[PDB]
Amino acid sequence: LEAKKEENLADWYSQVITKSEMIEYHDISGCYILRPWAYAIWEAIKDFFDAEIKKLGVENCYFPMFVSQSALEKEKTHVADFAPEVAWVTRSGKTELAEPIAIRPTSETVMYPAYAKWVQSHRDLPIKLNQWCNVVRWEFKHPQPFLRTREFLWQEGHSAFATMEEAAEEVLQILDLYAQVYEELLAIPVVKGRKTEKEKFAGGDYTTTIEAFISASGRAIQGGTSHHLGQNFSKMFEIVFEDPKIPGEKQFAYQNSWGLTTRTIGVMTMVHGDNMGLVLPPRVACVQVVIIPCGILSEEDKEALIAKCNDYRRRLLSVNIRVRADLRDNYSPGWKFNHWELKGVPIRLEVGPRDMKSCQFVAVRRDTGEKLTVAENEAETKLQAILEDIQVTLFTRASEDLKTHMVVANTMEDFQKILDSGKIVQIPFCGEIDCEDWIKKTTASMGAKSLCIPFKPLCELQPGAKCVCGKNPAKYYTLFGRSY
Amino acid sequence: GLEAKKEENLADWYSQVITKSEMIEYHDISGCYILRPWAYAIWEAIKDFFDAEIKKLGVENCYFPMFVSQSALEKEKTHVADFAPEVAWVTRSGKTELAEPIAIRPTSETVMYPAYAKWVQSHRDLPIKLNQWCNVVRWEFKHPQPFLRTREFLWQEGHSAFATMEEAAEEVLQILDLYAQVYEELLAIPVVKGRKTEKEKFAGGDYTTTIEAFISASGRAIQGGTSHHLGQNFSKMFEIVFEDPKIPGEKQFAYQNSWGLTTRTIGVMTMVHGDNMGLVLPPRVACVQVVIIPCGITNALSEEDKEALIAKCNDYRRRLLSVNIRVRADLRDNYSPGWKFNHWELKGVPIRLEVGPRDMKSCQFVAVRRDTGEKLTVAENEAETKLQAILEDIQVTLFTRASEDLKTHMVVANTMEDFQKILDSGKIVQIPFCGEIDCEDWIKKTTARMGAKSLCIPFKPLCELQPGAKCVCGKNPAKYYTLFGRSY
Ligand SMILES: COc1cncc(-c2cc(F)cc(CNC(=O)c3cc(N4CC[C@@](C#N)(C5CC5)C4=O)cc(C)n3)c2)c1
Ligand SMILES: COc1cncc(-c2cc(F)cc(CNC(=O)c3cc(N4CC[C@@](C#N)(C5CC5)C4=O)cc(C)n3)c2)c1
Ligand code: PRO
Ligand code: PRO
Ligand SMILES: [Ca+2]
Ligand SMILES: [Ca+2]
Ligand SMILES: [Ca+2]
Ligand SMILES: [Ca+2]
Ligand SMILES: [Cl-]
Ligand SMILES: [Cl-]
Ligand SMILES: [Cl-]
Ligand SMILES: [Zn+2]
Ligand SMILES: [Zn+2]
Repeated sequence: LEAKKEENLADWYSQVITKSEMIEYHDISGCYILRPWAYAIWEAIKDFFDAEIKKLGVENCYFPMFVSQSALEKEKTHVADFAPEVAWVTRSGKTELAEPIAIRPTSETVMYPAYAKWVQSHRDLPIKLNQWCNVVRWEFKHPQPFLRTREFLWQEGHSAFATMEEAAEEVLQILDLYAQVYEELLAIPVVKGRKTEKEKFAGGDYTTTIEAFISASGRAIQGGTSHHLGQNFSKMFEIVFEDPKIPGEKQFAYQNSWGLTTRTIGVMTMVHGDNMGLVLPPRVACVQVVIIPCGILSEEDKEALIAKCNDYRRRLLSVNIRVRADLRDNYSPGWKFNHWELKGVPIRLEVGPRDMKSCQFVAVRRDTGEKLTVAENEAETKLQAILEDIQVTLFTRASEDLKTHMVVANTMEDFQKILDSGKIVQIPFCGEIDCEDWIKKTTASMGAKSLCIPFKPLCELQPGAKCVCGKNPAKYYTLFGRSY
Repeated sequence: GLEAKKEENLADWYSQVITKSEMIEYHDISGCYILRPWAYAIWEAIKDFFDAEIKKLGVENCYFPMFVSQSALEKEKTHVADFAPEVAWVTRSGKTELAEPIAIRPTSETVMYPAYAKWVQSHRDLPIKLNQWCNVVRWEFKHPQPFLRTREFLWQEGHSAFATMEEAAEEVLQILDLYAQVYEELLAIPVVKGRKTEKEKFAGGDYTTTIEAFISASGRAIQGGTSHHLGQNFSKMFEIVFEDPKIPGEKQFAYQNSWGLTTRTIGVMTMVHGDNMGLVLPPRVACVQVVIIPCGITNALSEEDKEALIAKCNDYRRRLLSVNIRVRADLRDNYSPGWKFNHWELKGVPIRLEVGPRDMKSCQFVAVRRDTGEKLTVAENEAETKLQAILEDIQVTLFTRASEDLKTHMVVANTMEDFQKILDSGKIVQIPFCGEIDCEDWIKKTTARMGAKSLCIPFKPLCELQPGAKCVCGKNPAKYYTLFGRSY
C-alpha cells in the first residue's frame, strides 16, 4: 500500500480494495469481481437482513432478469428515468431475436404484471416479496468499485397492500433495518431523511433514505432506500381488487419498493479504512482474529509453539469467534502482520516462545494499533470484550466525524463557506426543483445537491423563515452537500 | 383441485401442478419463469445443505460479472464453438449502440479464468476453489420447459484450480457424491452416477461425470448435476501458469474442474413424486412440513368455541415450532377447511394436522400423510414426537418407491433388437458400447426408426462386461456398459 488516504483518495481506494483481495478488475468496465473477502461481508449483511425481513412476513423469490419493452414502458416517469441506461439484448448467437429484450435495471416492471395476476381479492393482500439478485444500470460515466457500478448485487423488496397505512408503516420499518445494517453491522452512522421532489424515485410518491458521510472526500452517499410508490404502478399494471365494503368498486393496491446494494462495502471501506489498509468491523469480518506464531530454537519448542497457537484457535472457535491461525513457514512474522492488517482483521493474536512461557499472549487491535498483553486464562472472554470495543470504537469515531461535519447554515454565504470547507450543511429550503438547480449551479468541485430532508433536523425551523433563495418561504431544513 | 391426469398428458399435468402449487408463474418472455416463494424455498434448502458441504471442502463463495467480452469468450475454441449459438448479446444501452457487443454468461469459465491467471504466480497460490450462486442464460430457440430446460436459470457453479492432477481428480468425485446426496437424501430421488461419453461430455473438458435421474411417467431420463474435469485445456488457453522450484524454469498449467447444479432439481422432484392430487414435497425440503388446519367449523360456529379451537391450533404451532418442525397454522377465517385441505395438498405439504372439537376433547388429533393419504389418530401428547416419526417415514417411503421404479425400468440388453423393444417399453437400457461418436449417432437415428441418447457410463454397471464382447453396432469391440434412453 503506497498511496495515502488524505492525499489521493481514489488511488488509495483502488489500492486498498485490490491489495486486501476484496476486488478484482474485469475487462468490461464498471463490472468488478467480488472475491471471497468482500463477498463474505455481503453474506453477513444478507444473514442479518434476511432474518429481519422474515420476521415482517417477507418471503424470498426469484423473478426473471429480462423485461419486455411493453412492460418496461407502462409507468411513464419510471421508464423515462431509467431508459437511457437499460441494456438491451438483441440477438442470441447471430440470430436476431423477435424483439429486443431488456435487462432489469430494477424489477418493478418485471414483478408487477405477476402481482396483477395474483391479486384477485382483498384476501390476496398483502404481497410481500424480496429477491437477492443482480441488476444492470449501464451508464457511461466513470464507475467506482462498490459505490457506482454498471452491474451490482442487491436485494429489492416489493410489497403491495390494501391500505396506505400498512404500506407507510412498512416503509419506515425497512428504513430502520437499513439504518441497523449501517450502524450496528458496519459501524457507520447515517442520517434518515426523505428525498426532495427533484431527487425522489421516479414513479414513486416519496422516497426515504439513509445518508452516510465520507469525510475523506467531504461527500455524502445514499446507503439504502425505501420508497412509497403509492398507486402509480398499480394503476398502470392493474393490480386491483374489489372494495369489501362497496360492491363493484375497484381499488388499486398501495405499493412500496426498497433496496440495498453492495455499495455498503464501499462505504465501509471509505469510512474506516486507513493508511495501513482495510479496517473491518468485527460484526462483518470474515476473520475476526488471526493467530500468528512469532519468535522462531528447539524442535520441541517449535512444535510446542504451534500446538499453543492451535490451543488458542480451538478455544476461540469454542465461543463462535471466527479465527484463522496463519502457520505458514513461507513468510516472516512481520510480513503476515502487515498482510492481515491490509485485509483489516480486527485482532492479531501473537504467540511467541517467551510469552507462551509466561502463560500469556499479545492481542493487537487493528483500529488503534494498541498492543495488549493478555493472560492465556482470559483468552476467549477478553478477546470477545476487545472485539466489541473495536466495533463501538469504529462507530464512535465515525459519529464524531459526522457530528463535526454536519452543521446548520441559514444564509447562502454561510452555506457556501461551510460547503467549501468539506462539510455537509442543513439549510432552510423551499423545496422547489428550480431553486435546487440554482443551488447546484451557484455553489459550483461539483455543485451541492440535496441529500435528504432529515426526520430529525439539528435545529427547529423558526416561524416565517425564508429559504436560502430568498424568494419563497422555507418549508424544511434540508441537508445539502457534494455527493457520490 | 387438479384436473389433468399424470398418466394421460404429462405436459399439461406438469403445467397445472407447477402453477396450482404456486411454485411457478409464467412471464411474458418465453422460456423465463418466475420462481414464487414455494419453489424458491426448496432451492434455499438445497443451497443450505450444499453450501455447508462445499465449505467443509475449502470452497469459498464469490461473485463474478455477468458479462464477458468477445475476446475472452473465444479463447477456448471447443467451448465457445459449443455455446456460441445460444449466447445472448447486449448491443446497446438505451438507444446508444455499444462500441463492442458484450455477451451474457452461459457459464462463467471464460469470465473467471483470466482472473485466475492473474492470481496464480506460484504453486503456493494454488489451489483456488471458488463457487458462485447466480443466474445464467442459454437462449436456445427450442421449446422451453419450466425447471427442466429454461433460457434463464439459477444455479451454483464451482470452479477450482490445482497444482496437480490427483487433487483435481479427487474433487471431481467428491462434488459428484454431494450432488448424489442432494438428490437421494434431500429430494428422495435415486440417481445413477457415471461418466459422459465422448459425444456428450463438456466441450473442451477432459471428462464429465454425471448423475442421471429417471422420470417413469415420461419413460425419460435427465441429467441432475454435473462435475467436469477440465484438465489443462482451459489453463493453457488462459495462461493459468505457475512455477514450482521442484521443476525449475518450467511454467506448469493448473489442473481445473468446474461443477454445476441448477433449479432443474425442483422439476425432477415434481416429475418423480407428484401425483394426481398435485405436488408431493419430500419432508427434507418442504417449506412447510406440517400444516395445522382448524376443521371444527363454519360461520355458524360459536364465538367462544371458535376461540378455543384457534387457541388449541396455536398450541400445536408452538409445540411443533419448539422442536424445529417447520409448521404453518392456517387460521384464515375467510377460507373453508375443505378449501385449505385442497390448497395444502396441491402444494404437497407432507402432513396435514386436523384439529376438530370432538378430537380436541378426546385429547387427540388427526394426521394425514400426503404421500399415501393415510389418516392416523394421534394422542395430543405424542404431537412433537409422533409427527417427526411420520415425516422421517414419508422421506424413506418416497425414496423407496422411486428406487423400485428405477430398479424396474433400468435393465440390460446385449443386442440392438432387445434394446429397441425394451426402449419402446418406456425403459432405459444398459448396453455394451464401443463409445464412438459415429456409433452413438447411429444408435440415436436407428432407435427413432425421439431416438435414444447415451445418458452415462455407470461407475457401477448392472452386469460385468464379457471379455471380447462386441458393441451393439457389431463393428467394434464394446468398451463399457452404457446407459441409454430417451432424454430431457
Ligand atoms: C449519478 O452520477 C454518477 C456519477 N458517477 C458515476 C455514475 C455511474 C457510473 C457507472 F459506471 C455506472 C452507474 C450505474 N450505477 C448506479 O447508479 C448505482 C446506484 C446505486 N444506488 C443508487 C441509490 C441506491 C441506494 N441506496 C439504490 C438501491 C439502488 C444505490 O445503492 C448503487 C450502485 C452500486 N450503483 C453509475 C453515476
Ligand atoms: C437439448 O435440447 C433441447 C430440447 N428441448 C429444449 C431445449 C431448450 C429450450 C430452451 F428454451 C432453453 C434451453 C437452454 N437451457 C438448458 O439447456 C438447460 C440446461 C440445464 N442443465 C444442462 C446440464 C446441467 C446438469 N446437470 C448443467 C449444470 C448446467 C443442467 O442442469 C439446466 C436448465 C434449467 N436448462 C434448452 C433444449
Ligand atoms: O431502484 C430502486 O431504488 C427501487 C428499490 C429496490 C427496487 N427498486
Ligand atoms: O456449465 C457447466 O456444465 C459447467 C459446470 C458449471 C460451470 N460450467
Ligand atoms: Ca437515469
Ligand atoms: Ca374509484
Ligand atoms: Ca504473566
Ligand atoms: Ca450447444
Ligand atoms: Cl426470441
Ligand atoms: Cl407524482
Ligand atoms: Cl432520525
Ligand atoms: Zn428556495
Ligand atoms: Zn458401436
